Amino acid sequence: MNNLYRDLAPITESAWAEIELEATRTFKRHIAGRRVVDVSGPNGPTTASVSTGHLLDVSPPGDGVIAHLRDAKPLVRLRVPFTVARRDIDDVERGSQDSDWDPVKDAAKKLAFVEDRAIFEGYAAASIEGIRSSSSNPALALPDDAREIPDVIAQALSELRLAGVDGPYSVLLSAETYTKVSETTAHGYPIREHINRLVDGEIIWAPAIDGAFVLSTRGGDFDLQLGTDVSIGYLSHDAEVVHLYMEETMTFLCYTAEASVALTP
Amino acid sequence: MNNLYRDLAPITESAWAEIELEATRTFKRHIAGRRVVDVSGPNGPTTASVSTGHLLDVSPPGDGVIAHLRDAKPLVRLRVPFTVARRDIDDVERGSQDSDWDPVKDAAKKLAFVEDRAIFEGYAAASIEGIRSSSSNPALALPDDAREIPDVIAQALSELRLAGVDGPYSVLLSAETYTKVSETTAHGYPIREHINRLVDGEIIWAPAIDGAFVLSTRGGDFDLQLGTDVSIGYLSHDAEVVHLYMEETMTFLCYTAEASVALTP
Amino acid sequence: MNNLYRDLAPITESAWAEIELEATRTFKRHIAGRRVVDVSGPNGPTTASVSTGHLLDVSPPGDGVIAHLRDAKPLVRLRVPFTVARRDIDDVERGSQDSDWDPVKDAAKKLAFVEDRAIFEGYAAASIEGIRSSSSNPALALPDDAREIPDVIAQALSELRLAGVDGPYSVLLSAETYTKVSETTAHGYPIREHINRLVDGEIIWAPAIDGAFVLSTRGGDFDLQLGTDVSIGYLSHDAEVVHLYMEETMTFLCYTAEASVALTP
Repeated sequence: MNNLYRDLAPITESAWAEIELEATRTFKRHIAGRRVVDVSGPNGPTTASVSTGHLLDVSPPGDGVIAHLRDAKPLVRLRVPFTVARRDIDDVERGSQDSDWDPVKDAAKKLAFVEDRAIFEGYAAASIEGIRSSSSNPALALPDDAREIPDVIAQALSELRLAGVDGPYSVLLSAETYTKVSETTAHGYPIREHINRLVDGEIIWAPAIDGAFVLSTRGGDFDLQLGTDVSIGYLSHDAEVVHLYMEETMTFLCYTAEASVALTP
Repeated sequence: MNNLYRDLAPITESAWAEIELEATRTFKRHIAGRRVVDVSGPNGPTTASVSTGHLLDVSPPGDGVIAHLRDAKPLVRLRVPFTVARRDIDDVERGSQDSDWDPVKDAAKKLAFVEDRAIFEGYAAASIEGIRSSSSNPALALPDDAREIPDVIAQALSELRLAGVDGPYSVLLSAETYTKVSETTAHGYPIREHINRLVDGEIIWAPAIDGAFVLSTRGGDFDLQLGTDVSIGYLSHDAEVVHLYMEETMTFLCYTAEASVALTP
Repeated sequence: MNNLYRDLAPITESAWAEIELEATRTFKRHIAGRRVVDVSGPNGPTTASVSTGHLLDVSPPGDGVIAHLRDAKPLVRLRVPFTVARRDIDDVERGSQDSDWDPVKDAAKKLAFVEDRAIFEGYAAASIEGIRSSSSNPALALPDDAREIPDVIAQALSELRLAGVDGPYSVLLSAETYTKVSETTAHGYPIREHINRLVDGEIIWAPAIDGAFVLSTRGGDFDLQLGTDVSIGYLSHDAEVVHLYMEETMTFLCYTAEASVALTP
């Protein structure tokens, strides 16, 4: 067995397939960075860092020797534990289709929100400078009224033009911002369609971020480095409950500082 | 061309072959750790760290998330610059066999001394805990008189026996210690032969270390991790001088704390 | 699964291979009886006794009936439990090479010491008369000074000669005795080499015994009877710790009383 001690869990083959179905569906729904950034695939469990290629000065070990330390970005393992009732597990082989997997969906949404808030807003303890702090383009303010929002998106696309970046321009919208531009209409159309008629890329529902992000998907600018992808592992169980977790080992690197514009809420 | 800009050097093909011959011969003469430790081969120029497999605690990015940072040992690049007269370079194609390569030999000896002092005595700025500080066995004192030296080697082999480590036992001797046991005789034999009749391994001339080291060569205890091996690169040149360097990118990891005994001078 | 409930342990395939590697290496280092005695191989888990071939008198079940009870030596199961941290188990699949297996090494050393103290010093509760009490040759005293030790080994070999036993003579040395004859020298050689030049067999490091043993390895004199060999089994686990054990089911029989000389410390 591997570090996910899944053979030790009192979960059947069918109940495992239903848990991982709810996990993959909820994670894919709530993730937004993986649709725009480059994803360096799962390198394995023995991957601990990403080489940045840079040299760091260190004090020399002796005289006449020049010493440089190789810079690397360490990967962070993000674990979201969740609790699953054993009665819902046992009901699956009896043919139930309404087994309670809301804690699986809450943990998949939490792991998706943590990964996207690390890519876009930064995780400083894991040395992840997000897209917002790496952005050399000036930050726009999202207006309060939704009609003025496609204006400020057009100002965000003028800054990508002034920076010299081509590629399909995609827009990442926060949840409270996406609701604002979907529930408000103009000329028989929601405001979100007005932003669709400004960019050649996709309008992304990004429920973890704050504000908005306009960025380029030409490639080579933003790198999500996965050591291991999203896995479900087992912790412990009593008679009523199996304790599980959602894991992910990742780091995020921004290479191009001018390929994005961040917008404040 | 690569980062060793050797095509830009005013050094001929024959003079390059004579420089690298003096570099490899002097480095192999003065290195001692590579004869006892395990050498993980040159992984390439893009290798910046070695995964230790451990997890480090970090502050969580949010609530209900457990975050762990992957531990890694960064590699250190050690560069020893050296100066070669251009007249010695030009003499090689004229058929000279006494071209002055003493600065090549001084730089190869300096890079060998830095690597061995990192493996055995530690390089703290590059987070290299050496064999001496990693050793859980108690440190012996080397006596002043050379006749009492094979006694204290036998006490160092009693501690490897008490630790439960098998394998051929090799002895690493410092330069001022190796001279002491070679220039002194007993019963028609040098003291170094008395230490040969105590261990099943090799007596190693280790001119960079202090004191002595008795350790096991069973394997899996000491790991020298090379990113790139010993290379000669070019820096600059005037009319009289080519400026070169000896490079090495390495780190050293000690896995087994009880597989060695350090002896103080 | 078998009585070693190893599928129930939260130990990965790689961490199991590292535990059993440390167990076999430490056990082979610290065992000494198996190198000199005859080892009747693992007969299986259903083996409970060894037939001695003798008859015991019992009271008859009736008149005109002679009853004899078949003598047998019962096998003893020796279990050494040990505790392994789960963080060291999880680090193995992340590629760690310094996982803490000192409790595996302490339990392997304890099981090796118990088996050798049963073979040589006897385990009376399991009806194992050891080699020392089975020896019909008179017991020598090991001297305090190490120079007089190869003299008393030569007196121990005169008693094997007086008993009529041939075969390679091997010497088993206690740990505090082996240290005494290795750390002391004579004529440019340790005292242990002086004992090598007295016997045609091997000098055995026997860290479990007291004193010394000189015996014959002609075969057919000393029988270690294994029901099952050294196995690692699983007991229980919490979140931090897996509880394991080292097991062995054995008995030891001495057939020839005159094929050994015991020496007191």
